[PDB]
Amino acid sequence: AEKVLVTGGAGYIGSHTVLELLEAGYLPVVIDNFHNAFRGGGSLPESLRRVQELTGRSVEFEEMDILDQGALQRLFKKYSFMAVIHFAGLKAVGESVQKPLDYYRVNLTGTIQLLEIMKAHGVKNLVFSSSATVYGNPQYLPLDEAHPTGGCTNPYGKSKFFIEEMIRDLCQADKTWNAVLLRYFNPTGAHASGCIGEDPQGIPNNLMPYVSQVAIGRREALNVFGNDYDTEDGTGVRDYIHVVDLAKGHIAALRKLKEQCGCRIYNLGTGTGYSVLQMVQAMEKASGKKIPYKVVARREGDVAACYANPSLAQEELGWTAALGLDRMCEDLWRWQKQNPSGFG
Ligand SMILES: NC(=O)c1ccc[n+]([C@@H]2O[C@H](COP(=O)([O-])OP(=O)(O)OC[C@H]3O[C@@H](n4cnc5c(N)ncnc54)[C@H](O)[C@@H]3O)[C@@H](O)[C@H]2O)c1
Ligand SMILES: Cc1cc(NC(=O)NCCC(=O)Nc2ccncc2)no1
Repeated sequence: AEKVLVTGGAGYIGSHTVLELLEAGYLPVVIDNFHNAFRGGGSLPESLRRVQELTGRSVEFEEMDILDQGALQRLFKKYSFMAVIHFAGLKAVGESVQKPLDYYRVNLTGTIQLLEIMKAHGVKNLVFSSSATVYGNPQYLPLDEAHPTGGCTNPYGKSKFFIEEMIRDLCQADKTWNAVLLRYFNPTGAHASGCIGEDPQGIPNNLMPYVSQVAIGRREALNVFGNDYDTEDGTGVRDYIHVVDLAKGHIAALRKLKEQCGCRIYNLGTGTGYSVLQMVQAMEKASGKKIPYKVVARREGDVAACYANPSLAQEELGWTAALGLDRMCEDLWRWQKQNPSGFG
């Protein structure tokens, strides 16, 4: 019985991916330090306790920090892993500008320690959950895997790019390593049960949490940062992927490892961007509520449009996103109605 290690598996994308692993016939072991996840009333995170109910299957779980070398060494002795899916990290773009050293420590030192322990136990199969912010500001659209990387505008994006480079160098040095790097933008929606979803976040990377709070009556109006961009309706165009489609993409990457693929890089996305006004309109339709907005000045450094081309993932992973904007909103709204303050 070889297992799949999911780091950061209590969090938003991780919990959905643990569910998809169980549905695809894998045996998951999760590690998390609860930096940004909710504890349940027993040993499991609440997200994972609910995953067990949804699937009828067990999730093994260890509370630990990826920065703890001794804890990681013990973990790889206790369990026999075939692969690792790596989500443990800090990910709030706005926070990374204020506290860059925390981002570099957790993301870079954590990942380096993970890679070293993997090597030491002969586990040379990795899915790395990257960010399409590694492309920097678009030079052409949609962004494909040939687009320049490294022009990054904030410490979070830099940390993701640096990790990618370290993995590419590892794979150059040892051709027996297989690693899939997945680049995407903004996860939204929730499992269709409504029982798991994104918990309330301190510093969101996208507008949908704010929109969801306006719709339930906890904020007055969405601030729209600029309506004079070179876009169809003047508001910013951004890339949103349903978290369930994203989680399935991570399973497709895991399967690709078995082909002895070496180092591969794929974008995940729907292939179409959505404006601020489109997102507002879709949530109004899903929720049946009015969502007031106020146009304010642009945020310094924002671009008109940014979205990814997912064509390579279709060709080489056999993967497409099936769930569109209306479904993202419907599934988000269901999670909010059933869990207005998240797991708490
Ligand atoms: N949410 C996004 O906007 C987005 C976009 C692109 C990529 N990502 C990537 O996805 C991953 C997770 O995203 P998410 O949105 O599910 O966030 P999340 O915060 O919900 O999940 C990350 C999990 O990692 C845990 N964690 C953090 N530091 C840890 C540490 N030192 N040791 C152990 N566990 C630790 C947190 O407690 C949390 O449960 C990260 O790799 C992130 O860079 C996120
Ligand atoms: C590309 C883009 C995004 C965007 N708007 C957005 O993300 N808004 C969410 C945050 C927000 O409204 N904050 C806020 C509101 C009121 N008082 C204080 C803070 N506009 O363009």
